[PDB]
Amino acid sequence: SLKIAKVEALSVAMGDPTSAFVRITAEDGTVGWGEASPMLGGIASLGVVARDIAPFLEGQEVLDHAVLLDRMMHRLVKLGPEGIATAALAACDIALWDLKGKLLGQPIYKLLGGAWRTRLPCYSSIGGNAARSVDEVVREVARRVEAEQPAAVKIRWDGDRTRCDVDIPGDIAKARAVRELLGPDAVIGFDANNGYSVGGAIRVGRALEDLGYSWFEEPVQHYHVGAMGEVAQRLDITVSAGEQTYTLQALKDLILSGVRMVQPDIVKMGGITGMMQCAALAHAHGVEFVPHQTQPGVGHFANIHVLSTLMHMTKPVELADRWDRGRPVFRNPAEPVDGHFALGDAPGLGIVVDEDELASRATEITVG
Amino acid sequence: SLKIAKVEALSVAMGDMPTSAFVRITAEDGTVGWGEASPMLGGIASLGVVARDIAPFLEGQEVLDHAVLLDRMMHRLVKLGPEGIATAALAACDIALWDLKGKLLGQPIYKLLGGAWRTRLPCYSSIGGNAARSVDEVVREVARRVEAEQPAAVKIRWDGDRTRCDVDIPGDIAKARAVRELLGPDAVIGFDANNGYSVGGAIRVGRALEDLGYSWFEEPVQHYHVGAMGEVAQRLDITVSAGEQTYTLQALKDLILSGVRMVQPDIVKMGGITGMMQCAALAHAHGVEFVPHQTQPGVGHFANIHVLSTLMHMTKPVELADRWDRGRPVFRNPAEPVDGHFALGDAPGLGIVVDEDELASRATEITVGRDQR
Amino acid sequence: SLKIAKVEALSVAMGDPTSAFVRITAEDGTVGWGEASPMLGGIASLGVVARDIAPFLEGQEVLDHAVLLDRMMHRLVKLGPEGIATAALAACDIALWDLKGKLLGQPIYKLLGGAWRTRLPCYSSIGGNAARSVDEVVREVARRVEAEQPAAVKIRWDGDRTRCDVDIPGDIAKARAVRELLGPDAVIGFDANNGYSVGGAIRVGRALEDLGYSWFEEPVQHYHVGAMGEVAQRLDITVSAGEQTYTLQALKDLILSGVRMVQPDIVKMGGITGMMQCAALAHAHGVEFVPHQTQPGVGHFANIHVLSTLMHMTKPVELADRWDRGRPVFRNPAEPVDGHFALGDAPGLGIVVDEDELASRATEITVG
Amino acid sequence: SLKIAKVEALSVAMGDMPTSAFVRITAEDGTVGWGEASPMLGGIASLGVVARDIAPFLEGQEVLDHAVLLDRMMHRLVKLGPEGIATAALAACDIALWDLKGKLLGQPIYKLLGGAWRTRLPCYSSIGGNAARSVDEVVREVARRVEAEQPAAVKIRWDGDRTRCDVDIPGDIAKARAVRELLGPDAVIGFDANNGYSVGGAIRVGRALEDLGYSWFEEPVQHYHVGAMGEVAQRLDITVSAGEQTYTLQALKDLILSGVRMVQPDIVKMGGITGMMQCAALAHAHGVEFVPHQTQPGVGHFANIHVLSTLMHMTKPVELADRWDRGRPVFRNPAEPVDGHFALGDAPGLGIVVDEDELASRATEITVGRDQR
Ligand SMILES: [Cl-]
Ligand SMILES: [Cl-]
Ligand SMILES: [Cl-]
Ligand SMILES: [Cl-]
Ligand SMILES: [Cl-]
Ligand SMILES: [Cl-]
Ligand SMILES: [Cl-]
Ligand SMILES: [Cl-]
Ligand SMILES: [Cl-]
Ligand SMILES: [Cl-]
Ligand SMILES: [Mg+2]
Ligand SMILES: [Mg+2]
Repeated sequence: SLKIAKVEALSVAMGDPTSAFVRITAEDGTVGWGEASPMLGGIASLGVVARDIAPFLEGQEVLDHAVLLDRMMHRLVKLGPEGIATAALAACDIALWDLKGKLLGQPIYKLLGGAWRTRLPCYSSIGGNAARSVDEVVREVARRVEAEQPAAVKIRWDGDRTRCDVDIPGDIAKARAVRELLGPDAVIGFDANNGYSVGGAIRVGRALEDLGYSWFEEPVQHYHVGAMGEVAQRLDITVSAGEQTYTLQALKDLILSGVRMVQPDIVKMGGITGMMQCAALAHAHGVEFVPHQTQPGVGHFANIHVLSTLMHMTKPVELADRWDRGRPVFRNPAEPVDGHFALGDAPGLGIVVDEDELASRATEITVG
Repeated sequence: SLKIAKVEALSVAMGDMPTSAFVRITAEDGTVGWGEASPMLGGIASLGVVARDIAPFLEGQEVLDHAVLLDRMMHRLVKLGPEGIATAALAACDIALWDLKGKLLGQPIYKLLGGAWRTRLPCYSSIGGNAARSVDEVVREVARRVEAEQPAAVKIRWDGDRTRCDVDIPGDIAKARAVRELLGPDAVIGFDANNGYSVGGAIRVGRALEDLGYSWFEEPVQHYHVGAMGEVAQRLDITVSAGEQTYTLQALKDLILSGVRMVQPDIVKMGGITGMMQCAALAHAHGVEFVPHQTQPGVGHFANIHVLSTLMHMTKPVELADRWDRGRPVFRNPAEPVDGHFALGDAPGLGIVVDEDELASRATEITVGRDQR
Repeated sequence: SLKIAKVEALSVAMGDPTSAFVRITAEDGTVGWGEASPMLGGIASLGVVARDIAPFLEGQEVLDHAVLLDRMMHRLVKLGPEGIATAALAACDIALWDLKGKLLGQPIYKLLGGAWRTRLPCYSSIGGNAARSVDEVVREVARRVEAEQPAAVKIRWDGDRTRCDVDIPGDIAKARAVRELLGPDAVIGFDANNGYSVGGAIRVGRALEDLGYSWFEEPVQHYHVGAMGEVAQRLDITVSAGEQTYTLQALKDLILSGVRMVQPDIVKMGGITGMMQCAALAHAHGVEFVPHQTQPGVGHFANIHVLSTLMHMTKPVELADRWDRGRPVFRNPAEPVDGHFALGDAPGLGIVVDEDELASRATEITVG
Repeated sequence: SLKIAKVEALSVAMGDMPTSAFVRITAEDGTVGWGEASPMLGGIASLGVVARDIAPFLEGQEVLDHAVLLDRMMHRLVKLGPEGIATAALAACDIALWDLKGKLLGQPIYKLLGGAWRTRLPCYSSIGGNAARSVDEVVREVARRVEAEQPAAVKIRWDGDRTRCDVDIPGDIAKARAVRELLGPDAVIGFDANNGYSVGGAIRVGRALEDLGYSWFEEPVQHYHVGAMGEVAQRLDITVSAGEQTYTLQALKDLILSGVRMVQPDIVKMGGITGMMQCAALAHAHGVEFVPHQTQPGVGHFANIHVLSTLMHMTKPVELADRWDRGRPVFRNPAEPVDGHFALGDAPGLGIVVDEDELASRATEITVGRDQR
């Protein structure tokens, strides 16, 4: 059966920022695309693909993705494997799923057992609010809501994680102004990006409850798993975490700590195969499954195939800043219509890459 | 794409326990998938749920949509328990849809599940009915099965009356001792109490099994006492296992949280292939062993080995239970170990081969409002 | 002493919906009536009675109900036994108690040690509110309150359990409108029928607390026992569950999880014998005992005999939708007067079946 | 005061495992500090993170500001995990800055850390690769290392394939037994499973090791199962240890809370000198033993012994792992026990002596965008 011929790690300049892609070519010339979270460009993950994963995958069977990549996980375990190595593995998983869908003539979600929905609501995820004035926060939220007509809005802080409890009153004032803009009905989330102490998180949480916010993402430093779950159990507003959780077992620990809404990211860990396992874990424990996803191309497509299979979808699909950067490398990147993403039925992921644009923007990451 | 044309629920006389419960799903192109429900009291109630509740919903739907279709059905059927009867009905349909899917896509199920770590799977001889036997009878039957099967491990099961408790602890220990003496000091041996002990009785037997070097201790207390099951697991050194009478992913989670570190749900009792893969993921998330219960020689065995071929950290062998000969004549290639292993082939779907005419002669269709045959 | 001659499993068309009854005839021609929860008609439970239970009971002594049926439970354990098998057993238990009361010339509650009350307050249990507009919810509650003069009102959602957190603001608006209708004093319960995530349940719970609601039934999926009890401990409003709990041990687990008001159903599990054990368990743990019961005939009578024996009755007896369907099969089905049920002293259950109506509406479920 | 001029990331061919990962930091006055990253798959990814991410930030900054500089970098690098690759990169830079600091201030690192309890540190012979050996081969290699090193303790490590589980428990116990027989009843012996067992398998091996009087039992289950690791630690009597695959102070806290009472983080995998001192404090706060993992004969060894010289309640010896001979010729004074001890000298900084020309001939610089050599 179908063998892997070539595995390429590609650093790609996006928009008119760099992303990190894996292109896997089968012996029949078919191609699958994967993506690794582009943290500091994703260069370290791309190096791990090129040096450590690619030589093993070449000549192996496309359909054996789970055995191949779980063997690789164990080979790479002493690289963490959190972060760099899990993202490298996730990218390879997504690419092998893309190839698999093409080989079998099916969209990935059909191979995953079917979709509950092929029109998926979005939420506008608006970052960089720590640095903005109140008027600037309101201006940007208004702009994106007008353009995207989302089912929900999330305002994210993206502050400096060496600092803590920097401007709680200002943060609350911004949350209040956003509530006044969007009206009493609006579904609004607040993402602290790890900005608070336990006590600071409680204080902000109570203010967000007074403002009717729906969820409160990453209130404390992600490394404090006990504190994350404690804050989750102490508050009424739904506390969420998981975007910086990179293994199934650490996700289990996060749930056991008290967190009831988890948000692992398909290009940071797991890929399609791992994210389905994470969904199963969440269903076993009665926790909401609301993936983190900020990339407009390959990662977005992997995310929506997985989310189309989720029975109890409780929050919309993330649409983060500067999603326009999906063009021109991709012909059909994330682009909401009537506040939804329309998942199609092309084989594999169904993402379409512009060959000439990619070539002009791509740097291959090779062994030394 | 490929639509479901017909769903049949079949009660089938097997071999020379005497009847099994199968689901045959026929697609619009005439291809057929086979599933199996645990044949508890014949599996007749499960077959009735298939015929009345599930079949009318699946007919006309897409084969590939199995997860959405069957999770929708689970929610329609939730007030039937759904533990036991309904989960086995759902499991049978899942297995049949996977068989159809493999045939549609031209791949064995393990390839579709992401690859096999192994296609030769070690077996263990699972030998039941020891409560009723004398010591010499236990030894004789174990020796017989071991000679025939060359297994990687042996499990002796009690299958006593569950209205009784702590019936004959000294005799049970004597049987365990005699089996150790037969098999030698190296042999991997498990003991399945089939829910026969109190917590105190279970501790007492557990310590005796530890002295005899037994490897695992299955279902020591009544399955309904989940707290007690996990307590006994944490109090003993020998690995306590349970899960064969656990029917949902959430109840499996509860069993793990109680303290159980080896879980044994059954692919024809709950979940089917799709659900068993989820259970495997849950076990991996929690660091517990995954050692499915499986006692049927045909469809259920094949589903079980496709799933187990995908398990990275396989720690115990595949179950081979009593009277596996009954796989024939309904099936042409039922479970039959070679050099102590099951050889998993590469035929599309399950790869199980049914003798159509034998099946026809032995099958009673369970229909809306009756039995036919 | 008195032997069982015949056990019949009967599917019966009700009103001018199908129910599931067990008729047991003793050797002297006396008859006892039982009922199994009519889930999808209760046909599977009726089949279990006919195939698995009836042949064992025939020729056995009526008075040996507990030994006979606990032996049957163990014979049937691998059928779950949750749901189908426990309902089949419950129906047989109720029928044997009816026969026992007739044989001994006593109403069942006297055999159970006496009644604290023979006039039992009701609550109007009004379902199908997920699908209604606010005005339709208010209209139906008003209609039933006018007719039934209940001691309390419960509004139930009965939504699609494949969906989650569908319309929290609308749900709260309906709860608010019902509070405004019934006034500040009114005792009102809200039954989510498993419609929320943990976080959604907390959000609705706080709104119900603001509206002075008395209890909050089945907020999360019943399978998430840990989450059910967590929600119960996190909120102030009394969270209740148990209607989808089918064994004494699983009821123990539900209590240990944190639930302080339990609602097992006499025709879903246990029958009279099992429900008395459940009441004992609740008393041991200091939890309220408020049975789920939605059937107007046999199940209602079994329920009120048991509830007449409950010392610390804290909530009224459930009176669910379309209770008029008790006629014409029964001559004296559930029918409140001055907001109460009047329990009489006829031997056994005291339910009166119209022979000709039953015969015209009954289909016997037989072995194949 | 003294500014950092240059940060170099070097992949170095060692001895005759074959390559190591070093960081050389040069101050504006020409003084040099040496650090090391755990050379997992050569440490190349860590070296790339040093070259691309850390080096440009450190160049021009004050040597003495190491903690603020590297904690700022940890936060810049947090989305790289930072477990494993990034923490080892940070550890290497910390060690190099401490070496520079000691040279600047004219003091050995242990003096700067508040004094040494001891400058002669007992060693233990850490002997790997026993999964693959026969019993006689295990005995032969242990006898060889013991004759050469005269250690205060011996640890036998398995280093098996982590995709496999409970592979050969009887054989493992036989090897442990043979080693006890070789070394005598008094000998302090540890057993390192390298993550080879299930919870049940770990309990079974643990009891056998207790019967053989073993002193500690390292990494019995997969490291990712933190709950299971601590559970096994609390269930057994033999001291269960872990931490070598734990990379943050908070994850070390979680490992302790799970039940582990002997922790073994590695100075070149995480923290460096600064972080290892914090880990020691955490262990002291919780009453757990602190017994670092360390397998490198040069820079990492020297960092390790400076820190361990400061540990009041030292309970186990310093690790001396396989092929320590590979310290030469790159280093002039790599780890080499004398009368079963390591002699810590008083040279400023680490006190490690590098052969410049050997280093040059064996070093490939890892730079932004490539390998050079
Ligand atoms: Cl597939
Ligand atoms: Cl914490
Ligand atoms: Cl996180
Ligand atoms: Cl229990
Ligand atoms: Cl079980
Ligand atoms: Cl739960
Ligand atoms: Cl319930
Ligand atoms: Cl100092
Ligand atoms: Cl764990
Ligand atoms: Cl570790
Ligand atoms: Mg952790
Ligand atoms: Mg349970």
